[PDB]
Amino acid sequence: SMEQVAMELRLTELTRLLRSVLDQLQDKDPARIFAQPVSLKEVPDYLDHIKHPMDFATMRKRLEAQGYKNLHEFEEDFDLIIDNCMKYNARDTVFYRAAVRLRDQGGVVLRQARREVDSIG
Repeated sequence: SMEQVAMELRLTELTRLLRSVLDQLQDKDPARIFAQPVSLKEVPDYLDHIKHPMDFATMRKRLEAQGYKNLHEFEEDFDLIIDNCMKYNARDTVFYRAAVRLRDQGGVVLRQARREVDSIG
């Protein structure tokens, strides 16, 4: 149907906007602390602590399969990145501090993205 195509074009355009949001968020992580999944070889107990691991590469795989239906879903995954880190790592660690900084900086980007998704439909 023509409606299914129009829907798919909106999904595609949202994917376009989310890809740019993702690139901007990731730039707020120049150390690359959040680039890849936490290694279960190197942190063998990780899943006893963290039930839903997340990282920028796993987000990007989902993104490219057009797996985010709305901004809310994408923000849920960004928030897991930050929130998982702030639970597993103590306040006085480079990891925790990197998450705080990503959260604070990411907020700006996400605030305008919500306006753009509402604005462009």
